[PDB]
Amino acid sequence: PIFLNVLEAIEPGVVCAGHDNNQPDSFAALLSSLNELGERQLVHVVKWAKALPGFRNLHVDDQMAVIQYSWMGLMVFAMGWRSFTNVNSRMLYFAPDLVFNEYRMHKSRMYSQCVRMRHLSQEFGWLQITPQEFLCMKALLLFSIIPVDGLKNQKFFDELRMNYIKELDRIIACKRKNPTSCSRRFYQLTKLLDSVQPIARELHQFTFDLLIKSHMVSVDFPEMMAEIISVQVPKILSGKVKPIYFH
Ligand SMILES: C[C@](O)(COc1ccc(Cl)c(F)c1)C(=O)Nc1ccc(C#N)c(C(F)(F)F)c1
Repeated sequence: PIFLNVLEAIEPGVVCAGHDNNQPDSFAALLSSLNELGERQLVHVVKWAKALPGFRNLHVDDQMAVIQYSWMGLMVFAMGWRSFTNVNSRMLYFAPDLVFNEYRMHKSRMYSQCVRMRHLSQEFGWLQITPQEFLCMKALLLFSIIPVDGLKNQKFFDELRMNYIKELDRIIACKRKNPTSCSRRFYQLTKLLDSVQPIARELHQFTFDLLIKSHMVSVDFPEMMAEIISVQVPKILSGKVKPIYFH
């Protein structure tokens, strides 16, 4: 199980937001903590991504672009999983020190998105997603959004994405001699992975609007995040960069 050994081995550990939970909730503080948390997780997403099998094959510019585009979705997916395993989807486990109840979902002004992620969290349970299916599905997510104009080395990207799909097939076939059983599972999983995109889109849109009026709501946007939101996110919202759906 070389491939899964690698995925387990590089899976980021716990990342805290540094939020002050002794302070009454507020939009400004919850959002600054979400911004800071997002940035902290990005540090790990980059280290994770670069240690992924075959990733280094991608052109240097493609590696960075793909990480930045996939950044939101990857966080959404892992957060839903953490929410499921830690609190049985009762709340959204953004981080040990940043857990959202409905009140916080409402106060963050990201209520519709949070509810959608809570449903995703429940999906992990309802579909009985295994830790290994999760790990492989997450790696696949990193290769699920590309520019219409194409990457520097599109062929390398396609090969890599195809190999990751092949690994998902193997994890699914492992202990399923019934083809019909494998097919239904692949259907369920690709359906779950597609559901992540629309959620990341609503968060992208929300964050973009927020950045534009950040000075009007007292939100502190970190350096790297502001740059990525103003350079990369606009490409997604305008349709120049699109997610790869299965269905
Ligand atoms: C608003 C924000 O602070 C920043 O989100 C962005 C992150 C990346 C990009 Cl490309 C963006 F446009 C916004 C945020 O959503 N942070 C955030 C931090 C951690 C997690 C986790 N886990 C999440 C997520 F994915 F659950 F929604 C979100």
